[PDB]
Amino acid sequence: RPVGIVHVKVVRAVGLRKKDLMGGADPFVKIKLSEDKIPSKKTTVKHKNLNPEWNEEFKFSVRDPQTQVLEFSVYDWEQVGNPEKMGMNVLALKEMVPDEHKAFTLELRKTLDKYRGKLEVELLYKPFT
Ligand SMILES: [Ca+2]
Ligand SMILES: [Ca+2]
Ligand SMILES: [Cl-]
Ligand SMILES: [Zn+2]
Repeated sequence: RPVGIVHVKVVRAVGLRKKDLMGGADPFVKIKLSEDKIPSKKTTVKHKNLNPEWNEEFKFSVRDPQTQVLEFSVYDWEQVGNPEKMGMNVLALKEMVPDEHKAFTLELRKTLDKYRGKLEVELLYKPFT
């Protein structure tokens, strides 16, 4: 049974790597909560943009907050074929207090180097009682 909901705002990314022949990249972000079988969330694609701003908000059913971890994956949408990874990071749900607007800045890495940019996110945890 779920014990709370976390509110994730994907704010912006800064300093992404060029991944297209021209235009930079077409970034979007995939957000997955660990220990879960729900479809991951994806932001809008920000075509031809190496400093995209989304300010996009998602929410996730928390089952246990010291265990579960948020996975943020930044991909470059392709006109042909599948999007190509641009970097990822994780963020632990133990890193917050309920009812407080907490921001973070995650560095993008190949897996959990060459500066791959930053992803700014905000989290707000709210439990039931
Ligand atoms: Ca590309
Ligand atoms: Ca692309
Ligand atoms: Cl679009
Ligand atoms: Zn589009």
